Amino acid sequence: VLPEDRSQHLGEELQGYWDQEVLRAEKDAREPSLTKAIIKCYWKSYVVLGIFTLIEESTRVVQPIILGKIIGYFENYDPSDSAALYEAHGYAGVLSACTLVLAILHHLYFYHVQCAGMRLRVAMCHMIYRKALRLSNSAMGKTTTGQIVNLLSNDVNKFDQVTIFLHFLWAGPLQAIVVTALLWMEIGISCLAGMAVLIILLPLQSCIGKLFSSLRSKTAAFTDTRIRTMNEVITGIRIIKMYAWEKSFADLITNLRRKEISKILRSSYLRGMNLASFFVASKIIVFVTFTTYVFLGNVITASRVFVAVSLYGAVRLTVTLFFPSAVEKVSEAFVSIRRIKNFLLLDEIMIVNVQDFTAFWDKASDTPTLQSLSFTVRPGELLAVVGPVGAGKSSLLSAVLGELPPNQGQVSVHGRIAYVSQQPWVFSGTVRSNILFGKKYEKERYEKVIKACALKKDLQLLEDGDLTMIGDRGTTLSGGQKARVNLARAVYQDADIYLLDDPLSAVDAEVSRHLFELCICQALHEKIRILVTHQLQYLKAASQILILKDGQMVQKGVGFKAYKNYFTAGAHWFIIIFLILVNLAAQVSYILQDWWLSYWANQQSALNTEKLDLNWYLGIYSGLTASTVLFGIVRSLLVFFVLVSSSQTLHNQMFESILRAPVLFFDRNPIGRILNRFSKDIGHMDDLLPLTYLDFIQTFLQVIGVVGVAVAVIPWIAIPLVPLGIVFFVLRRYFPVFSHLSSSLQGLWTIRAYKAEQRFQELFDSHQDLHSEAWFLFLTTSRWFAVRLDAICAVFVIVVAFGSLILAKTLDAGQVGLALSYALTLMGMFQWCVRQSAEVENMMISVERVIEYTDLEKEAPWEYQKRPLPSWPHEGVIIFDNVNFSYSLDGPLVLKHLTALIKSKEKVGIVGRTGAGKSSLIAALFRLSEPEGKIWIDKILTTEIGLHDLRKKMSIIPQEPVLFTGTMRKNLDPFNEHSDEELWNALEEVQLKEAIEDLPGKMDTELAESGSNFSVGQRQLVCLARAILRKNRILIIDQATANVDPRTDELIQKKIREKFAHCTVLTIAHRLNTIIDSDKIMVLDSGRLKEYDEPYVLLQNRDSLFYKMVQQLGKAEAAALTETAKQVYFKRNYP
Ligand SMILES: CCCCCCCCCCCCCCCCCCCC(=O)O[C@H](COC(=O)CCCCCCCCCCCCCC)COP(=O)(O)OCCN
Ligand SMILES: Nc1ncnc2c1ncn2[C@@H]1O[C@H](COP(=O)(O)OP(=O)(O)OP(=O)(O)O)[C@@H](O)[C@H]1O
Ligand SMILES: Nc1ncnc2c1ncn2[C@@H]1O[C@H](COP(=O)(O)OP(=O)(O)OP(=O)(O)O)[C@@H](O)[C@H]1O
Ligand SMILES: [Mg+2]
Ligand SMILES: [Mg+2]
Repeated sequence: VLPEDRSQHLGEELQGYWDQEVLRAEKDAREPSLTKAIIKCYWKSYVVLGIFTLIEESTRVVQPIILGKIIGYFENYDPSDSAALYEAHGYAGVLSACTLVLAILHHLYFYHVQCAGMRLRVAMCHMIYRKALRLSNSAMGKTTTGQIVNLLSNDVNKFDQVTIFLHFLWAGPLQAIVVTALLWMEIGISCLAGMAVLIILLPLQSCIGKLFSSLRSKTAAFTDTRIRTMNEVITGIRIIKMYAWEKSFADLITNLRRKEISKILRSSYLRGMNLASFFVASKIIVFVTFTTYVFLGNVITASRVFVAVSLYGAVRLTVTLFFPSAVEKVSEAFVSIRRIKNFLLLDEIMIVNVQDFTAFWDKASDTPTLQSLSFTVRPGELLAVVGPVGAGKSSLLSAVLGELPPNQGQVSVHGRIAYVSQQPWVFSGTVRSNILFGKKYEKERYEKVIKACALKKDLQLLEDGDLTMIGDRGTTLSGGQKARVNLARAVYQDADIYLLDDPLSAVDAEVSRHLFELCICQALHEKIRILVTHQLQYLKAASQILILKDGQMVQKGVGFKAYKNYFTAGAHWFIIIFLILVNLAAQVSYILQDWWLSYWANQQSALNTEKLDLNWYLGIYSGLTASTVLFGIVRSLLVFFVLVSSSQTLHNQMFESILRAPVLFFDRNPIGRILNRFSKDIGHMDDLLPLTYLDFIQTFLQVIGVVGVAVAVIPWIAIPLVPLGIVFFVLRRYFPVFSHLSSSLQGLWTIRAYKAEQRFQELFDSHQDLHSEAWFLFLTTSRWFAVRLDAICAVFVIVVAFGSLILAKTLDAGQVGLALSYALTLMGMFQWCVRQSAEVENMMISVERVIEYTDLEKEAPWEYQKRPLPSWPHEGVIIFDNVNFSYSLDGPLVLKHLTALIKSKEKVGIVGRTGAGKSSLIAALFRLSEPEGKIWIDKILTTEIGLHDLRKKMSIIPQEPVLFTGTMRKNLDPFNEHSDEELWNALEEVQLKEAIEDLPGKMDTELAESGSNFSVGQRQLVCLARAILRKNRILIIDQATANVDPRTDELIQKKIREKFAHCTVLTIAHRLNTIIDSDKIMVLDSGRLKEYDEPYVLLQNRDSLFYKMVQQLGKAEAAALTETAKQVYFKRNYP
């Protein structure tokens, strides 16, 4: 691609014009206008293209007048007049030349208009992503990932369209008055009856633009919420599967898709009426006129009638097709412009020192989120930030980071920030790539980071080392691995100010102090550090400590199978056969109406007072017209019905297939690869493909009509038609960005912290330039074929023109008028037919990409033919018998020979280093991959019942808390199976009631994207609230309180003891104080169960792993734990 067409030279041009308009609007006291910016940018390039229009359009309108001179040779033909035949060969010559001129002008126009659109689309995409990197937290509340995907996927694709047709808004009306002027000299006042139709149709067609834009806007809304819901399914699929919530999301998507389709059906009918107009309007017009002509007392004769029909034919495209499509495309596009505009207008964002600082995350809040803060920290000092869940600790880092601006007071910072976010940010690549983050590789400093971040061991267990591939969100890594990678990245950048948001809570006690001592103290020793932490064990190493409570400071110290499927998915084969019949019936009645004028002309020519019975000729002419109109309407609406019904059916199968795909599918496919189907491809199948099919079907049958008429009038045309057909056969025989966007929006504060924004912009522009080469290669190959197909068509028009004059002794004037009027329409229709063919064939790739996702590999059936009795589980015994587990068949085993019994009502702790396989045990139990060996739950094999039979009966609290966009009520109870008093009881028991009663909607409060209103500790408490509302014998807890402070933890621990007393409970926990009272503790290393015994019995073996683990916490910690273990063990031995 030339530099002038690159995504970063584009985009920067239009951003300049946008900024100028924004700057002028404030001087004008206006609101800015994006249309205006577009115009100012492009106009000089685009208005010139109208020259092509003007030349072509003028050349079309003279051809009928030349046709009148040759028809007027057959009419009153004298075979003596060799001089007249020589002149007639002259006029056929000029038609041959005009045909070639029109052919080159069509390609020159259509190429450039396409390019124009591509430019506009590419420039817009750049500006949208540039804006996304600048959005404030306020703006990120007013928009969502699904909207931005929608913007970049479907809204900007309107820009491809606009540029095509836009010159026809004046060429249409202009042609309509020119043809009328012309017609006046052929048929007199009678032509006025034709203008009487156009002065109706064209204003009606234009005035309908308000419908298109209102329908579009309405549609657009539902696409945003649908794509957003797909995004939170695809990123939430593990938690959705473990909860068995698939049916709730299916109902929600189905209703949004139903609302959305109701507007697509409306619009499609409008669209369909336009293409019916293209077919029938000309027939209406010539009927109206010639009825008037015969009522005023003229008689039908070949030269006047067929020049008039040909005149209409010369305008037909421009007026009847191109003009309405223009209004359509433009009124549709102004919505895209308004959508984009609104986006573009959204809000945009050595020492550390803070003074008098007060700030609000939302100005509607009654209370500040930080109040009267002052502190300062300087090189070599470590400041610990301590306090409850929701106290403001991450808010403090966001104040230093500049993401929460002061309402009063001030902040000043000098030096580069390194930000270690509370949720780890990990993106697709190798784990080496995630650590380097654009810095050069240098072995000595890199290996020092790998050991300092406690990461050397894990990388030696992996087969491909630090070059192992990682998924779009790190879903292939355990929690404490994605934490260590997130910290190792920060160390490698060698920044000046480190902002550490609870980096240690996802790792084991040994790895925790390894990171603190070797990374946070020793490696970063010379640097400013602010450490948000609950690990009170380390605070003695801090230079100063800040305690926050309640927001304030407390203290400081294409195959045919695809085509077959696409049509047959829409309707039963009877409707498809009927649809074929009305297509043929429309085109046959179309031809017979024009043959009837040819026949009427010949009868009038045969007469001598004698006159034709007008009741017969005008009667039959009326019938054939009404027949053509009737089938034209039915044919146009029925195609839209079948193909939208096909898109609706193929979507449902694709979505059902996705919900039954195994989690391995989502680990191996990028999120953007999936959203591309549901956003872009479904968009084309709904909006654009049905229209383009009907347009091709109409024009293709019209082309066949020309060849049929030409051969039927002049049989010897069949001789050259064989070579032309052979050449036609010879030619035919010879002839992701959304994952990057999603990653960028997740990492946005960290990307801004390191000032990586330019490098991220360059990646986006590089990706757009790749798609641009694919677009230019498609255009270049399509043009190469099109310019040769036109050479076949041009020869056909030439041999029918001259063949008429060679064979003239066999012809009659009405017959030549018929054959050549059709021939003159051929090439303009033939060109558009070939264009719409190429776009259909291109868009069928979208259909294949959708069909392949209808046929994904399936996770096992949700209900088998065998089902457990409703009493099951009735004891909650779980037996693991020689279990082995791997997340893929081609991959390593992560659990080996695992063999254990869990008794009824037993409480079991699960313990061991990061990456040991602890959460892998839950994935086996839930059959997220199918285990080897055997697992028995109350004497039923988990593998002999359906995936909802077991998953519904096991409560889970996952390692990652996921909340969904919606009400707080729906996040607790999506099925509406509980009363509000039960939800409030849950919210009291998880210490969260006051935090919800402060919200203005209370439980009807709408949560932001991914639950962003809440701190991470609060999102953990909501997952415990979900699990309290379910009622099951078996509960699984995975690190459910790791981000919850100790004084909140001891309360929810007490409630867990009280509420789940009758359950069998499995608890994975690094925070050993939460599990020291277990009945038995499993200790895992390297995927093996090494110890499984009573807590005190483990600790009295000084060579055990568990004795080492409690001892690593420190002497007072080990004393408290060993005492607690001894006490519970003695109490178990007293009875
Ligand atoms: C013998 C035939 C004689 C008549 C031929 C002309 C037909 C029009 C006659 C005027 C009376 C009929 C109604 C006119 C429109 C009324 C206002 C509603 C417009 C509307 O709903 O649709 C518009 C679509 O474009 C349009 O509707 C565009 C219509 C353009 C008409 C001709 C303009 C000539 C100049 C073109 C210059 C092009 C230069 C290109 C380089 C804009 O949609 P919206 O309102 O929803 O959008 C913003 C949403 N927020
Ligand atoms: N992006 C946000 N938008 C609006 N409110 C927020 C946002 N993030 C946090 N809050 C609110 O600000 C207050 C403090 O949240 P904050 O995240 O600072 O708590 P925290 O100290 O990080 O708790 P944790 O220990 O779980 O990290 C809470 O009331 C929380 O609901
Ligand atoms: N989706 C996955 N696909 C393939 N392998 C995975 C996947 N998730 C985790 N692993 C591998 O599984 C092993 C164990 O991961 P697991 O989550 O069971 O460790 P863990 O005990 O939960 O560590 P943590 O204390 O951080 O929770 C890891 O070493 C990792 O290599
Ligand atoms: Mg926090
Ligand atoms: Mg885990």
